[PDB]
Order: sequence, then C-alpha cells, then structure tokens
Amino acid sequence: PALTKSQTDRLEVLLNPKDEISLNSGKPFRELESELLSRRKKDLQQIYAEERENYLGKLEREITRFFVDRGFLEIKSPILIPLEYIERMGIDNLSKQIFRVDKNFCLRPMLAPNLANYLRKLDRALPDPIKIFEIGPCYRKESDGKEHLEEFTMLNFCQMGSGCTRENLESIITDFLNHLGIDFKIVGDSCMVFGDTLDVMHGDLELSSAVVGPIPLDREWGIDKPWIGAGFGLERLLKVKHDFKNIKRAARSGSYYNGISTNL
Amino acid sequence: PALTKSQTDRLEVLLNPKDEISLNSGKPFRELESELLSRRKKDLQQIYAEERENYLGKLEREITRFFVDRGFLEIKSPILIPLEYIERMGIDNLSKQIFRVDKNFCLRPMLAPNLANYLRKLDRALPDPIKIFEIGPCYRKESDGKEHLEEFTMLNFCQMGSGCTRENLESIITDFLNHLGIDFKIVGDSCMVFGDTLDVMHGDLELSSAVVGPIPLDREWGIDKPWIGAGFGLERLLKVKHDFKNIKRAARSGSYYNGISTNL
Ligand SMILES: Nc1ncnc2c1ncn2[C@@H]1O[C@H](COP(=O)(O)OP(=O)(O)OP(=O)(O)O)[C@@H](O)[C@H]1O
Ligand SMILES: Nc1ncnc2c1ncn2[C@@H]1O[C@H](COP(=O)(O)OP(=O)(O)OP(=O)(O)O)[C@@H](O)[C@H]1O
Ligand SMILES: N[C@@H](CCCCNC(=O)OCc1ccccc1)C(=O)O
Ligand SMILES: N[C@@H](CCCCNC(=O)OCc1ccccc1)C(=O)O
Ligand SMILES: [K+]
Ligand SMILES: [K+]
Ligand SMILES: [K+]
Ligand SMILES: [K+]
Ligand SMILES: [Mg+2]
Ligand SMILES: [Mg+2]
Ligand SMILES: [Mg+2]
Ligand SMILES: [Mg+2]
Ligand SMILES: [Mg+2]
Ligand SMILES: [Mg+2]
Repeated sequence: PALTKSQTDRLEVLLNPKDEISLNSGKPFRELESELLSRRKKDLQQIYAEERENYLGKLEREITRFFVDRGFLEIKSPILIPLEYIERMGIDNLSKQIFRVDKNFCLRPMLAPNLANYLRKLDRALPDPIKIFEIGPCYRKESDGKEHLEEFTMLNFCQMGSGCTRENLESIITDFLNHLGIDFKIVGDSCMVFGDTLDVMHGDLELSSAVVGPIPLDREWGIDKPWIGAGFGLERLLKVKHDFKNIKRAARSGSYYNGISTNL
Repeated sequence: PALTKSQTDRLEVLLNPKDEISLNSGKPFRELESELLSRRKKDLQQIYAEERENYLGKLEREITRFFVDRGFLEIKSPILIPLEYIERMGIDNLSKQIFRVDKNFCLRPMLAPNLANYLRKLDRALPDPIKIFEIGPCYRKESDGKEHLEEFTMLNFCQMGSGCTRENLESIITDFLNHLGIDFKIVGDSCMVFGDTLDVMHGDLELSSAVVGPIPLDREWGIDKPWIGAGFGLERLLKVKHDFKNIKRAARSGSYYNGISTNL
C-alpha cells in the first residue's frame, strides 16, 4: 500500500536527520508513524532529562560569549522600530517584505539601523575602534521555502574606525565560523541597500551578507568613519549544524523543539 | 540662575543612581551638564573595557541558568502570534493594549498562550511533572509611566502535574528572588484573564503576577491537569536591582546602555 502525500508529509515531520528509516519501503503507514513517534518521544525525554537548553537560545549564548570575549559590546535594541528608519536606509517602495505595526512603526527586517545609531552615539565616548554586536529577532514577509522564515534571528556584528578592511572582516568571519565548525566560502554579491556585499556561503546556502564601508548611506546616519559589518541568520547556522532539511526545524515555533516534532 | 524644566530634564537623563550631584544647588547648567557628561563617558569606557555584557541580556542568561538547573525546559516561541490567540485567552474586546500586525496577527502581550500549547503538547511525551519556562519580548500599549514599557521582556515559568500547589509556587518564587537578592512580599490580586493572582511586590512595584490552576480557561487550551505559573518583567527586576528612577533605563533602547545615557 503506497503512501499518500499527506502520509509522506506526516512521516517527514516525525523523521529526524539521524534516522535511517525509509518511507518508500512498503512498510504500512501506521507502523512507520508509530515507530517514529516512539523514537521522538524518547528524544524529548532525553532532552528533558539531560539537555534542557533550547537550540536557538544556546547558540545565541555561545555567539554572545565569542564576541564579548573579542572586545565587542553586546547591544539589545528595539524590535519594534520607526517606519521612518526604512526609508532612511534607502529601502525604496525588501520594502514589500516589511511587517507594518499601526501607522508609524514596523517590525525590524534587519539590525543595521539600530546598530548605526549606536556606532554614531558611542563614538562620542569610546576609544577607537568601536566594536558592537546584536543578536535578536527580525521579520520579513517571504515565500514559503526551505531556507526562509518570516520570523528569524539575526546576528550583526560591526566595527568602526581602525581595522575596518576587507581583510579584517574576512578574518573575523573565519574565526567565527571556525569556532562553530562550519565550512564556508566567500562570494561577491550585490544588495539594493548596501551595494556590493561579501556573501558567506555554505554550499548553496547564504549564511551571511557582509559589507566593507564606507558607503554613501553613511551620511544619512551620521557615520563618517570606515566600518565593516556582517549579518548572519542563526536558524541557517543551526540548519547547517544539524543537517535539517527545512529551516522550520530551527525556528521559534510551537511545532518543533530542538528539531523534534512536538505534534506527537 | 534657576534651571528650566528642559534643563532639569537633561540633567536627570545624565544623572545616575550612584551620583551624589544636586541639580538644585545654584551651579550653572552648562557646568553641571558637562561634569555629568564626563562621568558618563568614563562609565561607558569602563563598561567597554571590562564589562561588555548588556544588562537585559545578562539577566536573561542568569535566569535561564537558574531554571534549566532546576529542571525547567527552555522554550523560545513566536513573538508574532495569531490574533485568534487573544480571544481564546478570553481577553474580551488588555484587548485595547494589543499591537496589531496586518489582519490576522499581533505582537504577543504575554507568554501564556504559547506556553499552554507547549504544556499540552509535551504532556504527550514527558514524565510528570512538566516544567517549562520562556524569556522574551512582549508588547502592550501603555500610558507613559515610570514603571511601564510598550516593549518589555517577560519571564514566565510554569509547571503542570504533581507539585502544582500555592506552597510550591511560592517556594519557587522565593528561591528565584533570593537568588537575585530582591526582597518581596506576596499580595492577593485579581486579573480579568486568569482570575485570582498572587502578586509579587517590591514596595509598590509589581514584579510578577502568579496563578495556581486549574481554571476554567484550561479547557480552551486542552489542559486538564493542575498547574502553576508566574510571569515577571525583567526590566522591573533591573529597575529594583539598580535603583533606577524610570524603567526606561533598563529597556531595549538606543537611548541608554546599561542605565547610562547614550546621548552624550
Ligand atoms: N527570511 C529569512 N529567514 C531566515 N534567515 C534569513 C532570512 N532573511 C535573511 N536571513 C539571514 O540573514 C542574513 C543577512 O540578511 P540579508 O539581507 O543578507 O538576507 P538576504 O540576502 O535577503 O537572504 P536571501 O537571499 O536568502 O533571501 C542572511 O544571510 C541570512 O542568513
Ligand atoms: N508594560 C509593561 N512594562 C514593563 N513590564 C511589564 C509591563 N506589563 C507587565 N509587565 C511585567 O509583566 C508581569 C506580568 O504581567 P501582568 O499581566 O501581571 O502585568 P500587569 O498586572 O498588567 O502589570 P501593571 O498592573 O503594572 O500594569 C508584571 O508583573 C510586570 O512585572
Ligand atoms: N550586511 C548586513 C548589515 C551590515 C551593516 C553592519 N552594521 C551597521 O548596520 O552599521 C553600518 C551602517 C551605516 C549606515 C547605514 C546602515 C548601516 C545586512 O545586509 O543585513
Ligand atoms: N500569570 C502570568 C501567566 C501565568 C500562566 C502560566 N503558564 C501558562 O500560561 O499556562 C497556563 C495556561 C493555561 C490555559 C490558558 C492560559 C494559561 C500572567 O498573567 O502574565
Ligand atoms: K538520515
Ligand atoms: K519563527
Ligand atoms: K543618588
Ligand atoms: K523597549
Ligand atoms: Mg531575502
Ligand atoms: Mg541574498
Ligand atoms: Mg544577503
Ligand atoms: Mg498592565
Ligand atoms: Mg497589575
Ligand atoms: Mg499583574
């Protein structure tokens, strides 16, 4: 008895990357579902007993330690931001991906504007170079796909002043991804906001877009020094680390806990 | 030369709880402002050199360790939630405090609905009792006040099954606030959502509302076991810990870093 698409979809939800269970074997659907369900219950019992940290939270904490230890100031800035920030980033009506809140606000689609404000303000107080980073939620309307979430988690680190070269930027990215054990290559790309970017690729998967300033947009933000920065999606890092087939396994969600289906 | 309200407001921004500087001394405004500015620059230089962690982020990590170590599963759930969750929590049109996103969504004003879903789902897999917690942003339209933010950070921990008594709930709260070094008392109050609550008070400041279930709302969420839970505002905990006069010092913001004005 062949499997329906609904049945295939259910078994894929319950299947984990570490499993070696074939759906196209001729085993009956209810027997495959029940076996997968029992393994996932066991996986959750082991997490609860020994490993009670959330993957996204744990990765945020790991990344935070890495950048604090390397001299970067940890920033926590608003997620609900002025809609005016969007036009001032030169996002001309990505502009269609913005989640609007009431009349004058939106959910941030990137961390960059808040971090530009911090760079400008902190340069009045802190010695050269200024090094800061943030990790937190960001929001984009997206087409349903294996690599995109509408609610995702960004890391953005940046530096302003001395040391703001492509060479140093690549070196930080290398040290960062070596710490996480993720292989990568850097490929040139372009962005309608920042211009030329350095894209950090794992296979076909874009982990990060990075930028070497200065750029003309800086004057709109009161920035007048060289700078570098890079933005990474944490759920994409987790997708790589755990070999997930769909980024939803990694997302904020009532539907998966650390890649294990909660629909048991 | 007396100080204007604008001048007073500027000096209050630059003043920290540890300062012993009188604005009503007769010192000229520009000399007071310049002295405060120089101390705040020094405070930020010391943070950057030695103490680069954000207060909200550091407190989230401290609380996370406390509850993981006590057997609670760390949850990270969506901040952007279905508007339908609001009516199902019996919030009948707090309903006016909700930030609406597009047509069918809103920014969560509490963590409770997501955690109720997790309790129900995890009870299919995990042994008794089920203990979970979340920390993260929540959103309420509020009047401008010393104790309220429109974007704040909630902790909610909860337990379902055995051990779900007022006695155990108070004991967890006591252990938690003793760990943070915050004195408190518990006072009865009422809530249009949950019914009777136990409110955790520091002086006149409400740190938490806690609830001993079960309650009739449980049937709407598939909950049929006893439960306990409590929700705490992290920025209010930081307000207490650091003696801030206004909770904005503690908030996600481009305007303060760890209680130090960024407008220097
Ligand atoms: N919708 C999304 N879901 C999950 N992660 C995302 C999403 N959008 C961006 N990211 C992550 O944020 C990083 C920096 O954002 P950027 O603006 O470069 O994305 P992007 O170039 O639009 O990505 P893509 O081309 O894959 O849509 C990306 O490299 C990616 O890792
Ligand atoms: N607008 C806010 N800003 C900061 N913290 C908040 C806010 N609303 C609630 N909290 C925190 O969340 C906890 C639990 O939420 P709850 O629904 O009990 O708040 P509340 O009873 O409406 O508080 P209040 O009466 O002070 O408005 C509160 O005890 C408080 O510590
Ligand atoms: N490449 C990432 C973001 C890189 C930016 C790094 N940091 C930062 O935002 O400050 C610089 C800056 C100055 C003026 C105007 C905007 C920004 C992305 O595309 O999401
Ligand atoms: N006192 C806190 C929240 C306490 C709730 C604890 N945990 C939880 O949400 O699950 C129980 C539950 C079951 C059915 C419907 C809603 C909730 C506040 O008022 O913000
Ligand atoms: K496999
Ligand atoms: K999500
Ligand atoms: K004082
Ligand atoms: K805020
Ligand atoms: Mg994109
Ligand atoms: Mg791209
Ligand atoms: Mg990109
Ligand atoms: Mg209230
Ligand atoms: Mg109250
Ligand atoms: Mg309350």
